[PDB]
Amino acid sequence: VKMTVTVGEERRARLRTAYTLTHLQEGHRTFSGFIAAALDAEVQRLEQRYNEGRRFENAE
Amino acid sequence: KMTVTVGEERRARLRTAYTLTHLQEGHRTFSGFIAAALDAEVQRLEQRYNEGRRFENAE
Repeated sequence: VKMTVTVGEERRARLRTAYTLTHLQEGHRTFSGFIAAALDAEVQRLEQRYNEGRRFENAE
Repeated sequence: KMTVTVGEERRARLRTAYTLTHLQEGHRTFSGFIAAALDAEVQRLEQRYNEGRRFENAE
């Protein structure tokens, strides 16, 4: 069971820096929440572009 | 650290979205897709809060 995604050391550092400098303005209370919101926004964008705004079904 | 935590369900949604859209989105690997999504967010934040410049830690 995988609960993480690989980003790389440098990218994680860039994300931490971006978070520190912008999280109050963006309304994110934790780094975990910042990451979750960014990734969920991408999935939603792809649903809109390619799946008529509907959720994609996971493969059974 | 080289990873970020997303949780089991979110990882599954990311894998599904990647599988179904990667070719037209221009990503050859899942990690490339993840990197691009997160880099696009950092870039969006740079534009909004730092006039498009790279972020720097306070020293």
